[PDB]
Amino acid sequence: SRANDAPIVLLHGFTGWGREEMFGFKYWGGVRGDIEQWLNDNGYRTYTLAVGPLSSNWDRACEAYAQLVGGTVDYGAAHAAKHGHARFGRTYPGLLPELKRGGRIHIIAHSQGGQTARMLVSLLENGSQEEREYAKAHNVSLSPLFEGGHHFVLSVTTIATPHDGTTLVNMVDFTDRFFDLQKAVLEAAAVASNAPYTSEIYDFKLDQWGLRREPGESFDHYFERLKRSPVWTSTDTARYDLSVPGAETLNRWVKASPNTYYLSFSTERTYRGALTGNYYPELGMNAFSAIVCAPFLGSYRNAALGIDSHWLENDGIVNTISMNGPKRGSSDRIVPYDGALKKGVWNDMGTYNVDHLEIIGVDPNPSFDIRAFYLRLAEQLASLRP
Ligand SMILES: [Ca+2]
Ligand SMILES: [Zn+2]
Repeated sequence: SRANDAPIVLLHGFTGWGREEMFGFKYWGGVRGDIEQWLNDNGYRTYTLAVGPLSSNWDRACEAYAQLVGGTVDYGAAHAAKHGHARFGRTYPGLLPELKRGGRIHIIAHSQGGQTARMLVSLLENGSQEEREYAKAHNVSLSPLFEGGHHFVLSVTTIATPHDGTTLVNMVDFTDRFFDLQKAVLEAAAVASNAPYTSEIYDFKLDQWGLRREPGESFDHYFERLKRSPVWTSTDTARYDLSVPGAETLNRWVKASPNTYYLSFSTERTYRGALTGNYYPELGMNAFSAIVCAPFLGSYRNAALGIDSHWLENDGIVNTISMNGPKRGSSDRIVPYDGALKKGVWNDMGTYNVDHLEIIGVDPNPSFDIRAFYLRLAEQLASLRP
């Protein structure tokens, strides 16, 4: 039975868009339907966040915060000075004013969304010593996000998240293939990358970098510009955080809060080869991953990064070993789900035979009951003792 009434908040990874974007084709549900709607229809109040898909987890966390409580995104004076982009971003009305009145939320996060959710909790609870000290040094104002003390988040659930990074970023032509992946997802949503679209469709929300697709500019042409831009070449990027070294850097400061439940779901869609330790894409994996990404993930090793035979099982995008929780440079703990969910520790909820895009319904999989998956999850989150 239900032990809390906290609303659920959905949070995408390095692709993702708002419910009004992509002509209403939902990131959360894809070709299968509308997950937020399934949850709301079953009495589990649910919202969707949309943040910069290519931006750093820091930027995304500041965006999520302003998107949740309202106001103008503030990336911090220290951060903005360090990386050379605007301090202030777009303005939001505020999804959940109940939060500033003492409410809480469950965050369900897919892929890189799981890093963002963790970082948001870390900032909400502890703030940033670097931002606090900078503000005191320069006597500039400070966003409450950097002060600490917020109890907004009852739980965080990560699904197929690269807590320890993905070796996908180490591919020789990663840059071109990463943006081909963006185009494959567009295509899955019946949007072409070579059309000179004049209206919005997919906002990458790069306000801070002053970057935006021009009207009549195709996503092909736009992505070529993004490739050469600071959101691809700087350390303040999704690209860096997604890497094994970048993920560990994140892990060294983004820790589990003892006041928060953490759930993780892992994914695999591979088989192990015969005379090799390599892993290979299963029948049914989304075609782009099976052809472009999975062979590399299931065979790439790297001694300096500690990428060995345990890293080869994957879901087409992320190595499965990375998903149960942060471990590289992390003080967080992970325990197998044993029927009772515990605060302040990663509860490994199991591994599912579902690839990176199938789990959100963006690629079909008739044998996967995606409705039941998310309904069972919502039920578990509602049972959490406040
Ligand atoms: Ca499939
Ligand atoms: Zn930034």
